[PDB]
Amino acid sequence: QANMGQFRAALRRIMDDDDWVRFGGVLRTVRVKFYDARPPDDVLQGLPFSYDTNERGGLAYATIKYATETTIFYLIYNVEFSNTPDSLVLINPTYTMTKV
Amino acid sequence: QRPERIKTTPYLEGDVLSSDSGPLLSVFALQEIMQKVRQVQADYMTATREVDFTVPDVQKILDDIKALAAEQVYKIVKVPSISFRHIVMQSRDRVLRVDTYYEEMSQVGDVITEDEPEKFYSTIIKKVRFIRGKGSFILHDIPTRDHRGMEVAEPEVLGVEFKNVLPVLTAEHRAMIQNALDGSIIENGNVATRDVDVFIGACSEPVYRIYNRLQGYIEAVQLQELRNSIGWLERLGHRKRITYSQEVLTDFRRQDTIWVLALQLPVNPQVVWDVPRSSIANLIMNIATCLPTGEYIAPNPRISSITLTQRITTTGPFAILTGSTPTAQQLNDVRKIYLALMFPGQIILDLKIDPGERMDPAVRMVAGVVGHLLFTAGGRFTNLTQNMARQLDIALNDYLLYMYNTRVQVNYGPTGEPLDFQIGRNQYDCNVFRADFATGTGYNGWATIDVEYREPAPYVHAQRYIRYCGIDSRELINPTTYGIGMTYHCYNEMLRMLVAAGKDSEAAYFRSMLPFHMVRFARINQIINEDLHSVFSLPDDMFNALLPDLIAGAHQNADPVVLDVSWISLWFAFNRSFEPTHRNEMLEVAPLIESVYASELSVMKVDMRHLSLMQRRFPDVLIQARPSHFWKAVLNDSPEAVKAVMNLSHSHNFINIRDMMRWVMLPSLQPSLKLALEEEAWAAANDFEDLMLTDQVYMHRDMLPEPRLDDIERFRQEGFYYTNMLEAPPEIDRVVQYTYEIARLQANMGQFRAALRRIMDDDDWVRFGGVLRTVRVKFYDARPPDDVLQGLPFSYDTIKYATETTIFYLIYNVEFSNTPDSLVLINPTYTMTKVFINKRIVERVRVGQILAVLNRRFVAYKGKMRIMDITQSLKMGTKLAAPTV
Repeated sequence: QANMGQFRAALRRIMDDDDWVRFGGVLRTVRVKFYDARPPDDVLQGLPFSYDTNERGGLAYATIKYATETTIFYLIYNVEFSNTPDSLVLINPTYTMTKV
Repeated sequence: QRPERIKTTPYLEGDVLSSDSGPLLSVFALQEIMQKVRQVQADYMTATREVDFTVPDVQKILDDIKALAAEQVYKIVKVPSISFRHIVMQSRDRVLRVDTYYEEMSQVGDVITEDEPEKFYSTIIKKVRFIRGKGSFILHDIPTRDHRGMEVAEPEVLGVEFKNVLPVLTAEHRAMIQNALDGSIIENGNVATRDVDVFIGACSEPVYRIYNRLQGYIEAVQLQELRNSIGWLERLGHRKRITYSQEVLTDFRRQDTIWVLALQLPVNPQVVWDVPRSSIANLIMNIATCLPTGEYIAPNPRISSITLTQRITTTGPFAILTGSTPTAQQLNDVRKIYLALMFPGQIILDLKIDPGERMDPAVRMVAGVVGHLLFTAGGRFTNLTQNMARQLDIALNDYLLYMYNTRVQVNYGPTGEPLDFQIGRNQYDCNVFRADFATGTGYNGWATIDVEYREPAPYVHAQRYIRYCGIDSRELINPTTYGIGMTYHCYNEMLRMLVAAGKDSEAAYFRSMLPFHMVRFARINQIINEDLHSVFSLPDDMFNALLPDLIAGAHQNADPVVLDVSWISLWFAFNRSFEPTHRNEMLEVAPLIESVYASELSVMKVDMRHLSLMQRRFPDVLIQARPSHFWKAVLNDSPEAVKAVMNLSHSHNFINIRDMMRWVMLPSLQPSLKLALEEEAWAAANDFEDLMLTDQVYMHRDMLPEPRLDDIERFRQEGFYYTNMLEAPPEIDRVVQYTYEIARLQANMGQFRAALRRIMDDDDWVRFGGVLRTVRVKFYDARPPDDVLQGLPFSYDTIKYATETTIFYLIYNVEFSNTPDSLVLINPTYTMTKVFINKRIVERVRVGQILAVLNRRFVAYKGKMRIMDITQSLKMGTKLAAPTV
């Protein structure tokens, strides 16, 4: 699919149909973390693959790598008495792209 | 990283003795090959031609071959070269247009003579190369301008020069020429997002031919051929088990790049193996470019002796031999032994005899015992001559019949041949150990299959798989038997015969040492079947035919190189194993080198084949010719790296006429861009008229004209001129035909001048045909000297038949002061020689048709495009994304 330039388009189309993607069948180590606030964007919006392109002598090369580590995060919501009833509602949602 | 080098027990672990590599071993082999013949010629009286046997630097030659791949045969220019010029007379509406290609062509090579065929061949080759070099070009970023909403090419890109004729014209002709210039619009020029510009220009036909062929080749070869080449490289790497990175190559091509490709990977191996007397060079090249880097490992010291208490130790039978170290000569002989082992039929061992050593007699016997189970003399290939086999059999007989213990009974046979007896209580027969090359009865390959066929190979010439003493390479990874069960027939028979002879300790030692021996041959088999597979390997036909020719003594064209060794070297090589550590440095670069070599050889071969017919076409010009003359002529204009590769063994002093004539006839070619361009240029050069040498030379007595000058401006306007150029030859009747032999015979009798004068007074024509002559072109505005006005096609020095001839164009000029009878003379002047050429060179053309040569179509890439050479990326380690069939 990367040869024909249809990798990212295929992934976007699959996401748009609300489907699930599995990358290979290699065993992966698991980490467990706990958070009390907004977690870093490396955990939520991170991706389990790497995709790069390069040019040499007029020829295009592509490199595709699969991640070997995954993480489990438990998020705890903390609120105070000064919060408006609809304070946590955002006009645009925040996305996470990892399930184990 | 690879599972066959994982060691789990200390049995296979030993100290490192030394190391060797491919670049060292190739030079060592060449030096030992040359020193032998030098010594033989020095020792005895020889009568031969003087030739010096030296050794070159192989690494430098390989680097030069690799650097040859970066050269380009084409040029990228903004405008094409000028191909038409004009000469302006006193006339106001007529000019003399001249095609510059013929004028530059007439002064390329040396004047053709009747006694130097090599210079003739060199001149022909130089002319063909000049045509090819001028023809091949690609246009890029031409200048254009705007006019009435159209794109108009500049006069600069047009191949016509007309600046010097503008002032002499009038208003009407200037307006017509301007209108013609403005009409050469760029086709499809009003649209954007283009890639080429198409216009109309002027060019000569021979250059146009190569231009069209180059454009067609550029359009034709594209991503498909690159995909095929990378797929073949992928298959070769799959055979060689080279590791691949996670980076891949896609087929994406940028909108502003144009690829070129001058080489292809599926090299026809035949072109490599048709070179006369090239076995040694091919073997040396294969060793240089394919051999890995490894080290020698001695067996574990505990196999011979073990300790039960500090003062109690087991003793081995060969404690004297194992407690010894080699010298330099013995190490060299061990390297020779391994080199002969790793190439089955191309290197053969022999025996070295010299009275300068004093060795223990037991060493010879132990060597004779070892050699039977170390070497191979089977029914399909051999590693040694018959003499060495006989000596080894004699040594084995001497070892068997010498007893340091209580004697056992022995029964002798009728004949007096060695090993012809029965020994021991159980009467073991020793006749099976005498050498017999028909079946290989006494050595390895006794009852085993050592050459098989498994799968089609990437190289079609070599398909065999070698299995020394029946060991497959997979036994190191997935064995099919226990440690005890590892054995084969010849070795077991050797053990049983040793036991029957009353020698038990030696049998125990060998039984302990067997697995190391088996692992060593497993590694040798893996090396020979994995890394040495290349073009320079011997084809199957020669490999099969090697042994019967040696048995029958018949002549063969692939004579093996024979080296000699010593007695202790057999034991020393038996007590070592070769274990590779690193792959060859140039393993992933070699196929490009082989492709370049094949392409250069094919270009040379096609040049020879085209030049071979010159004597048949023109017999009188090449009386004293041989194939060697054009052989040297072709070799003198070739890259030096290819010649260095072809002459590793100083072969060029030994090829005779028949060998090179045989090589030229062989129909094997390696297509490439350079070959296509050279073939197209040769096709354009078949007509000798385009090369500016001919044999249509005539002699006829003619008068320089004396026109009537009754109207000066009329005479100026008509544009009068004179030349010895013939627009049409006379009829076959009323001409006489002369020949080189007839002219020579008549000149040697003192009758040539009278015969020519008698012909001339009869107002006839004479042809001096059969001999090609160099032709030059000159222009004169005054009366030319008598050197060219009354020249002759022959010179007195006996006569010389091939003398150059000059076509001259004389332009008349008159003034207003000339009387109407101012050019007439009482005694007329004469001119003799004339030349006829069917081409069109110098023409009297009206000013309204100056731009009538614009009839060629030109396509030029735009300024936003780039042209790249991708031939350097064709490496073995590259893996493509979507595999091909």
